Amino acid sequence: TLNGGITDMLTELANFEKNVSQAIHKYNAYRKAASVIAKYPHKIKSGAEAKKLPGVGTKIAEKIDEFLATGKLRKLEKIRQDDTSSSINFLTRVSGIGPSAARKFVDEGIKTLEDLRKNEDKLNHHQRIGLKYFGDFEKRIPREEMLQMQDIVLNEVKKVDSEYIATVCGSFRRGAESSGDMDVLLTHPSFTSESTKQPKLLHQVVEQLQKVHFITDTLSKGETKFMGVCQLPSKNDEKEYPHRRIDIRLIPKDQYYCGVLAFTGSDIFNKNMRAHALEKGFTINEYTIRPLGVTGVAGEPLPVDSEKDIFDYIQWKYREPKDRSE
DNA sequence: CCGACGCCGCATCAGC
DNA sequence: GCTGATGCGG
DNA sequence: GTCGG
Ligand SMILES: Nc1ccn([C@H]2C[C@H](O)[C@@H](COP(=O)(O)OP(=O)(O)OP(=O)(O)O)O2)c(=O)n1
Ligand SMILES: Nc1ccn([C@H]2C[C@H](O)[C@@H](COP(=O)(O)OP(=O)(O)OP(=O)(O)O)O2)c(=O)n1
Ligand SMILES: [Cl-]
Ligand SMILES: [Cl-]
Ligand SMILES: [Cl-]
Ligand SMILES: [Cl-]
Ligand SMILES: [Cl-]
Ligand SMILES: [Mn+2]
Ligand SMILES: [Mn+2]
Ligand SMILES: [Mn+2]
Ligand SMILES: [Mn+2]
Ligand SMILES: [Mn+2]
Ligand SMILES: [Mn+2]
Ligand code: NA
Ligand code: NA
Repeated sequence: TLNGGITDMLTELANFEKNVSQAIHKYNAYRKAASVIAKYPHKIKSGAEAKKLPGVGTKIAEKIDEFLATGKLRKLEKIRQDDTSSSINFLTRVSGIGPSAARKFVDEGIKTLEDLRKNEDKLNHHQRIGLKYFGDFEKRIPREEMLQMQDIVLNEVKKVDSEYIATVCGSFRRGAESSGDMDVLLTHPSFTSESTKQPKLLHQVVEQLQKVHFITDTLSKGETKFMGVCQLPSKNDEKEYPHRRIDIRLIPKDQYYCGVLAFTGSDIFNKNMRAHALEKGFTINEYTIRPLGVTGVAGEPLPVDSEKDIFDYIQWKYREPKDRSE
């Protein structure tokens, strides 16, 4: 964390552009800068040194010189003082409340935790649970807990059908010592790109995990994606573990490698890797890598038998999960 | 200068 | 009910 | 906000 100050500043500026400005390319540009800088192995001494890094331009170079000189950025100190931006920024911390709803709420005079609690009736279901577990979701998860959760999820899934396979991805799979939540990839022989030979596949699982009281709430749910909440069982007399976010994603067993690549991330690594795909004339999603015809129209799925195969196509050497934390 | 900027599932709305 | 646009978070 | 072209 050589340049933690700079990257925090950029992160806050990113958050501002997303939540208040609703300027999603500014959001992403700052996030990119922040990530590149974050990986850089020297304590930055100037804007010009930063500006040697792809993603950092003049505007960010200026901001970094202002920061390294004073320890602050006047532009941030301002936004912090703006009640509206401050309120929009806070409200967006609730899962389900984006920039739009946030601006909505602040417009009706809803702009604090207390205001939200007294107005549950004005929140959709997702927003309701985000609020319910607000504090809980702020907490991080130590790996040792992720290892316990992993154990419960996996064995409960074997109890449903021995042919289910479940791979924990996200930061956990990247070897992080703490995760902000749990991401589960789920595959079953009876579900491939060529057929859905069984319905309920995901439901069957969410139910088992509900039966055993692991999963406690649901934010959203369709045939292949479940978004909700879970909680480790706590021993006799011990205070309960916090409530955690969980995501479960069912994908075609034959498309696992693109899936496992996708859900491992990081989000920024995926944006970076996919953009270099377009530059190299391919397109990648959670299901396939496919070539881009002269027109820009995608072609048929290329054969993939490994995470490595995917890197090959777009001429990148293989990067371990642990080295994908961007 | 210019246009592009990763790509997708589910919830909710508008319009028919 | 459907279908598409939009929000929201992955 | 940045960068390839
Ligand atoms: N949720 C999962 C997880 C794994 N597999 C599969 C496809 C693979 O070919 C294989 C791999 O076994 P591993 O558990 O060791 O997972 P890896 O993908 O890392 O191994 P490999 O790259 O050798 O396939 O089992 C699957 O179908 N669904
Ligand atoms: N804009 C995004 C956000 C997320 N993801 C992906 C890659 C991620 O790694 C995964 C999980 O999303 P998370 O928000 O859970 O991110 P992480 O697991 O990487 O981090 P955290 O430790 O906070 O959970 O899905 C993505 O493709 N694009
Ligand atoms: Cl923008
Ligand atoms: Cl500051
Ligand atoms: Cl796993
Ligand atoms: Cl596809
Ligand atoms: Cl690794
Ligand atoms: Mn995660
Ligand atoms: Mn998170
Ligand atoms: Mn997640
Ligand atoms: Mn709780
Ligand atoms: Mn571009
Ligand atoms: Mn240029
Ligand atoms: Na640069
Ligand atoms: Na939010």
